[PDB]
Amino acid sequence: QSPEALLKQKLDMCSKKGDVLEALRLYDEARRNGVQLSQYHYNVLLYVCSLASSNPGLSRGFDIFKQMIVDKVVPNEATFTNGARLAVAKDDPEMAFDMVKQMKAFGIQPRLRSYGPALFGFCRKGDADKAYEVDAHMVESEVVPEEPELAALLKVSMDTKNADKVNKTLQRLRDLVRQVSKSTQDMIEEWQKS
RNA sequence: GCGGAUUUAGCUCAGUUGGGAGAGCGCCAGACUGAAGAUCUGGAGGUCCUGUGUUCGAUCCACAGAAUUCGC
Repeated sequence: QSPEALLKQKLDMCSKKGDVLEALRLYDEARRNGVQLSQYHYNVLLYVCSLASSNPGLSRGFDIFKQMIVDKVVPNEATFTNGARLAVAKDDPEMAFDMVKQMKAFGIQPRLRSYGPALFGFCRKGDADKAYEVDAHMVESEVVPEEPELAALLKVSMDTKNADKVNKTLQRLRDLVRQVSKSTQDMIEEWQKS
């Protein structure tokens, strides 16, 4: 059995269990012995570093990120997605938005889960103008949102007293999801009677 | 036309709360035997039907299509 295969199996259990420390240790042990690190290994690595709840692997996540580009292993879509999760954990939604701008330069098509960290991060910060900048990027990427993303765009426009954006974000909300969750449903009728 | 079931090795089929899937038979070799069956050991053998998705990761989860099949 190859040491590169042995590394993947035990890295798999790290992501299954959440063992950030064993993932970080297995990676340095694999790097000391010159084990070839795959794109699969790096993304499982950046995944456990991006898990949120304080994290030890939060600061290491970018050290590992810088190592794969200098190792010149080709990134995936999950690479910049998990990289964007790292950026928003350090309270930098602009960087998470910069990660989804880089993937398009590599010919990588973003998915809905790629815009999550930047969109939700900009909405928590309150900056609606940057939230719309993310949403505009999605519609140009032909990535259609769903209720968590649309309700986030809904609230931030209500929080900034932006009645026009509330109306046409609600429009798309009415064509995309038919059964709206209770949390978002109450949010809409509170603003409609206000 | 409608609804359900099935799709995994050359054949019959397992396996399931997701992290390189096996069995039985067959095929080839070993072993054994004068020789052969049998018994036993090993090996080769896969687009896990197709597309789109969810996921860090899909044979397994979602949707659609195709084929097979049962009832209307």
